[PDB]
Amino acid sequence: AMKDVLAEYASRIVSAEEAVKHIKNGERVALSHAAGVPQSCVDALVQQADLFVEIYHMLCLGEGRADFIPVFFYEVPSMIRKDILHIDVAIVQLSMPDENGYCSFGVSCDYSKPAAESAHLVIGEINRQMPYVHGDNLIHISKLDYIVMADYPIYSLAKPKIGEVEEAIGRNCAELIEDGATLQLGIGAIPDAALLFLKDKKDLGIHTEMFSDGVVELVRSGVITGKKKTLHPGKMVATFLMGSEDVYHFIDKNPDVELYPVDYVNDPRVIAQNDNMVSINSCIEIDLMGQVVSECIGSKQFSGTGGQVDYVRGAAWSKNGKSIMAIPSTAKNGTASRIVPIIAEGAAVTTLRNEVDYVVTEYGIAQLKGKSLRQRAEALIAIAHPDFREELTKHLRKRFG
Amino acid sequence: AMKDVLAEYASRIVSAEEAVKHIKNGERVALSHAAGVPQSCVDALVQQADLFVEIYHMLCLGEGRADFIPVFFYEVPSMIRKDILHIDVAIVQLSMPDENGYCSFGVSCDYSKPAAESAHLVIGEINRQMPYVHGDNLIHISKLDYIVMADYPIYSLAKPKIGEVEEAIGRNCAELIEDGATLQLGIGAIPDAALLFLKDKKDLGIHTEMFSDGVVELVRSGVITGKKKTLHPGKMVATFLMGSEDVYHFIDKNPDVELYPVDYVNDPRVIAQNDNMVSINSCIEIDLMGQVVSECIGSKQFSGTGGQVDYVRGAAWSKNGKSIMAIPSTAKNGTASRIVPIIAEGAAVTTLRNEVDYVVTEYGIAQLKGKSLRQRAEALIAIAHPDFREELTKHLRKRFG
Ligand SMILES: [Cl-]
Ligand SMILES: [Cl-]
Ligand SMILES: [Cl-]
Ligand SMILES: [Cl-]
Repeated sequence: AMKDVLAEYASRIVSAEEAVKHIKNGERVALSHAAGVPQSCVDALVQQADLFVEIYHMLCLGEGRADFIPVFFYEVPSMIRKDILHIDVAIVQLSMPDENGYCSFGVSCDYSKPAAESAHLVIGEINRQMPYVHGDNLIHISKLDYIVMADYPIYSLAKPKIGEVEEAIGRNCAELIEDGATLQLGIGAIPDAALLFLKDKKDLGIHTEMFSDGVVELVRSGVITGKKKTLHPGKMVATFLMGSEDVYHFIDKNPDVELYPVDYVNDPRVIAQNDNMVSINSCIEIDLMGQVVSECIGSKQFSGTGGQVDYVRGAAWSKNGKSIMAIPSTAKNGTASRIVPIIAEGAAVTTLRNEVDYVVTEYGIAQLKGKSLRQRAEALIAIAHPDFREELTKHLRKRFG
Repeated sequence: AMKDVLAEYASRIVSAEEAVKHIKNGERVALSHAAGVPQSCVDALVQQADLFVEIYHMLCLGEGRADFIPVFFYEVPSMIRKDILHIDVAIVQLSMPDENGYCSFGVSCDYSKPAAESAHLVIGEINRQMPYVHGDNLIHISKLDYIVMADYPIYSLAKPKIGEVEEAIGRNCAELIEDGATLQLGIGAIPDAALLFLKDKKDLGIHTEMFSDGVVELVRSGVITGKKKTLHPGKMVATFLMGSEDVYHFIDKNPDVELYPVDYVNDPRVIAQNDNMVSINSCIEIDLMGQVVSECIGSKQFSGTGGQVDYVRGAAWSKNGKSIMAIPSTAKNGTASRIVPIIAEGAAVTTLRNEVDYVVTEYGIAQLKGKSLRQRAEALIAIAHPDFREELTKHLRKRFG
């Protein structure tokens, strides 16, 4: 008779409902990030919602405030370890244990692993369909106070339609990426469009907050080799992953994919050790001085980690590093400009005017570093939508004659 | 007959008027920073102003915009070396050459030295009264295209009156400084008041953008020894200096004082190598989320380097590091609050809400790191002036109920 691989752990295996029962009112509960959200325990949570608690997450709910905690993404794990951001309960989704009793955090390492390593109570949701992902991404099963068994497809993303605006942006981004570059970029039409114009590039590498289908396609086609990387050569390094079922199969037990916790991956000093960084991110608006506002609302994005500034700062120390803010020139169905004379009332600046590098729209490329305020205004106006250039120019004139 | 110590260089020695004559229209001219501004050449410049040119400086003229170039202070030298910020002419004030033909940049190393090492044309203003200051702060006299001799007291500062608001702030700052701390702080009533409450501290060290009379007083009294520093032990490290004639005598040929260029001193990665950093800076306003606006206008300050964020970021990586934004709770003769519901229209954020640490007023201390937006608002309100708390609270309520 074959081995019952769950046998030894039977004592701690409980239903989702039984597990979440041990959360207490007023506690902060951290969940595995993004695609690795523990679906069975979350369902049990809403079921007992009546009785209950603060959920700590980094998602844009209603895309893609009182309790929001501004923090740099790379700083979250130390803040957790120092009890500055206290987590009473970590509900993490995990892969099946290996022979040594280690489970992988699969597609969600990020702060999810640090949370599990620090929380007073740890619930591990072991999903047969959570892939086993390499890197510093394991936890021994003995650390789990409760184990909830599951079998369900993790959250996936379909790739969005690329329009001609996104195509134009992508093509401009590709222009800035030379052979051997190490990339950080996200998901959505813009980054996908950028990757589509990289098929002629050679030996690109990945050191990124996350990647998805578009990156894997360039691995399979031989463009992204990691072969010229100066840190973790030959490896795709990330802190979390999300994409199609195909991405999740490609990464499963794939030693060329390594996840590490966010305090490693997103640390500007670690990012900087990768030569030729090109970081690509989007934002909601940028003012004529170069201040960048990037928030969940308006983003049309599932993950709101605020991790982009980590990469702007890391790229700035990378040998021949570049960061790009790649955005549609307009918003709200073309009725609003993302290049604004003044940021919106009460908006939170997320990347400082003193650190912004390249800005890219469908109308072209601006490099702001080293430009005066006049020069910056003029440079951004030329890549703004034509319908907004007149009003932007008059603010320019009011300010600088 | 004794040696004419100028003799060998006679060929390049010219009047101030003759020297500046070789600047050409449309050129960018960099001047030694702050107290080391080359006074003779500047006078000659205004005299020929008729014929003439962009002066690159980091001063707040009319305290203590089109051509302003937003940049992190520590990044300026590389931007100069990469011709991203091109300097056609460097007019630097220097000490008399030593026996080896090396002049010191005296009290202005900062970007002044990097400018002199990169500019197409270099005018050295050798002042008998510019002190010889140690550190990476020399240039061989053969690099000077013209030499202008001078003998005049460099710009000095009188220490300002400390009021009870400043005293209260200083006392709160001192509370946050433990024995063995390495300090960065500026000039003005607030930092002076802070230093006045540090007389009972032991083995403090200095790694600072600049220092002045207040720091030297604590050296002379045995509090600031540098003895517990983990970088440059026993030394006061800075990038520029300004104070009374007394400070300038104390530093002259004093090997315990070392200046280095700003790309060394202000680099967050170098700052971070000093354990127990305490960085103290002021700003114009801070909003209820923690965004910090610090500009020249309203600052009542001579130097507008924007260097403070370098130290917020460096302190964040220092072992047990702290940064403090120390400000009067009010402005404009008590008619305005520096703790605001929303930053001023068009204001430039200089330190991100995600990185602010401590905020200190005459009404107390707030630590914002790890606090939610609600918690941050409440924490800042409690240290706002009582006359503004009601209106701040109603914005709090409109936002978070
Ligand atoms: Cl830590
Ligand atoms: Cl121009
Ligand atoms: Cl350099
Ligand atoms: Cl509270």
